[PDB]
Amino acid sequence: QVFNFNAGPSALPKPALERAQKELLNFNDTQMSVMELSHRSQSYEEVHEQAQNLLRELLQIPNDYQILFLQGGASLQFTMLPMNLLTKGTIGNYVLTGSWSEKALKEAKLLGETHIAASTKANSYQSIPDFSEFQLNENDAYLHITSNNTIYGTQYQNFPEINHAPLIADMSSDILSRPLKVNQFGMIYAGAQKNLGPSGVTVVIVKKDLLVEQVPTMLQYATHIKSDSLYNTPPTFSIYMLRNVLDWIKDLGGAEAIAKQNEEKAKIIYDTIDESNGFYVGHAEKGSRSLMNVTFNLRNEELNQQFLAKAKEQGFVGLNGHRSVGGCRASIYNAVPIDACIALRELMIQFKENA
Amino acid sequence: QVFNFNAGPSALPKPALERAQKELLNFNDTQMSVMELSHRSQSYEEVHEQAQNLLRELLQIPNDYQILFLQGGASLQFTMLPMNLLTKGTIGNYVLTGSWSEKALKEAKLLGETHIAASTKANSYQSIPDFSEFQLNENDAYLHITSNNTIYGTQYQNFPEINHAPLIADMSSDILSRPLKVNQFGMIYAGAQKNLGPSGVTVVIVKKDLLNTKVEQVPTMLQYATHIKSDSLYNTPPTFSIYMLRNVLDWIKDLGGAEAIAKQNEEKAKIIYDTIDESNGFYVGHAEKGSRSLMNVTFNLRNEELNQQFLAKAKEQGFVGLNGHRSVGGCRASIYNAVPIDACIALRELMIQFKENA
Ligand SMILES: *Cc1c(COP(=O)(O)O)cnc(C)c1O
Ligand SMILES: *Cc1c(COP(=O)(O)O)cnc(C)c1O
Ligand SMILES: [Cl-]
Ligand SMILES: [Cl-]
Ligand SMILES: [Cl-]
Ligand SMILES: [Cl-]
Ligand SMILES: [Mg+2]
Ligand SMILES: [Mg+2]
Ligand SMILES: [Mg+2]
Ligand SMILES: [Mg+2]
Ligand SMILES: [Mg+2]
Repeated sequence: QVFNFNAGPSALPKPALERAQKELLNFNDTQMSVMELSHRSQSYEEVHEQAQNLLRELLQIPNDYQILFLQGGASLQFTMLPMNLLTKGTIGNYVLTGSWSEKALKEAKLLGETHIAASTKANSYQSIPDFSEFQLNENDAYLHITSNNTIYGTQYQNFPEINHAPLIADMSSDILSRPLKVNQFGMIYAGAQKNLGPSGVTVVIVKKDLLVEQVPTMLQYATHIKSDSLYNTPPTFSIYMLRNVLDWIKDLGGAEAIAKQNEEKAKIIYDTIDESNGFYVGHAEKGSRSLMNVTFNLRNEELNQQFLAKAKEQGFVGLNGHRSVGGCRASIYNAVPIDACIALRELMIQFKENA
Repeated sequence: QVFNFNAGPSALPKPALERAQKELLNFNDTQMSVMELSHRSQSYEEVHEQAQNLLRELLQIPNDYQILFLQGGASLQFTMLPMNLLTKGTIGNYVLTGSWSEKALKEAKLLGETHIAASTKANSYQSIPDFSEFQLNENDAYLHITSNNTIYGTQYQNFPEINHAPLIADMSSDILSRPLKVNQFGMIYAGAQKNLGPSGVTVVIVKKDLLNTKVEQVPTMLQYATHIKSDSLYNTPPTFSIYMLRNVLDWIKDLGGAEAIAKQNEEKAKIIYDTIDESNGFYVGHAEKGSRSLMNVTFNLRNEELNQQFLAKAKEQGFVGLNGHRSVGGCRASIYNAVPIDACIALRELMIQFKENA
């Protein structure tokens, strides 16, 4: 028995992997792997387009947005965004809700004026700040948020109505885990390796008209928009796998259906914490609790380590919290099945009963 | 019948793919795919390290060089190289031997002073210029070359001895197709998808002391130092692509390494160039003979109607990828390491029959 709670890269749907295995040597009767196709072939172009189409359908992405498939991870987006939009006399305004927010802010500071609209850093990122607290500037280039704060286990329940500058979100750890109103954003980005696919491709959803002389060709959004993410060779297998994952989400009923599964998964772990009479304590304020990364600790470090060691012995993978914060983190992205969360509960109850 | 002459991504050695298929769901007894593992797991770390160690052994990479695995393609390297080394007061000096050379130069121009050391552009890139032609500057930041000019079908036979600045090479389409004296270079880069397997990873072989220092003003992800210090694990790497690279490198080693693959590549290139040369001008190769690539064989028939008819027949007969690059037309047989010799035999037979029946 293995239970895959890895935080990134992460569990993928079994049907998507089984499909990939079956046709790894002979894709679509071509007698070649999808990995052996030219990216300028109709065979590959169909897959590329179908990944975009499924994202568009599943997230209900309006026609005035384009869907980009880029290399470099979300971390490259931390610099590519200000490189394109943080122009002279404008401000890259950030809401800090965890360490990933901080890493994005850091890259903008190298390129122009920045600002902190709001922050829960002083309280160790236990919550999402009230939107009424945001400090906005007329010359903001954008307002950047982190929808799901992967290390801290907090998540935006809803998104602010921002009209003075585009809203930009790092959705790496919760994209397509629930329906979204894409019209609230100027740009959304996410490495694929938590909810959408394997590592090596980054999805960027951008309002077309939003997006640069002096910027290197590969680092302009415009390059990729105009070329439909085929300016240079894309990560063809990663985009194929993304397509397979998106087919799986569609087959189960789409974003509302996966949201219901993810809410049940999270409920199992949070009820276990809440009913534990303080033996397990979550990091996040209840009102900010993530459905994607559940962070918690036991009453002392010795017990934390004992629990994590027992989990590892019993086949659980990935539960150690991020190094920077310690404790435990159960990552329960889309393809983590409910039975793994049940198994984690049962382990948690047995461990407490035998403590 | 399928014959895969795709130019990028391209044929993989079947055992690398069969290995990946077999263990796609349960890698190293973990009951997870390599695609589902942490990059900090022992199972992945072993793959990441073995890929480096296989490249090191196969190319005889000295210990003062590091192997980086980066995202972004060779195209991102066209900007990352000048961003890190083209400093104020210095020149990015380029040898133009094809379109990919031009694309690299274009990115440097956005960032600093550039120069053209030598060029065969005026003659449509039929050859590699003689090294005696190279115009060097005392303030060169580097001299950049393209070892195999993938669109034009020409290739360096050997490499210049440069002492005034580091020699940098885009080796995307011929890396590890033959032995290489890595110590001639300050940096070598290659998208993996021509001769080393997967798209989505770029191999960068760097002389550590040339590039391990922070570069003021350059974004974290775009500094070589970031990736050198973190062993290409600064952010999440393209784990499946690096895994597949490992599998391809295991295959190259198994077949006898760089020396053995060179022998194989020379043989299968000769099959196609002999067909051209014995065709009494029915097929005309683009490259001058002294510069002919072992990796991309470029040619035309006597007019565009015949080119179209040949390519249409090829496709009907199961050949994939023979259309020349859009920018130049004609035909291009890409014959990277993993293209089997019997595909080259089949192409010869197609070419002879088409000639005879024309
Ligand atoms: C996973 C993660 C990242 C880092 O992504 P890379 O692809 O490794 O650069 C960035 N932001 C958030 C919120 C993450 O969860
Ligand atoms: C394939 C190729 C490139 C482009 O590589 P990408 O990974 O698509 O950016 C650059 N240089 C040469 C010589 C090539 O053959
Ligand atoms: Cl975080
Ligand atoms: Cl994280
Ligand atoms: Cl070229
Ligand atoms: Cl090419
Ligand atoms: Mg918290
Ligand atoms: Mg379906
Ligand atoms: Mg209850
Ligand atoms: Mg071996
Ligand atoms: Mg055969």
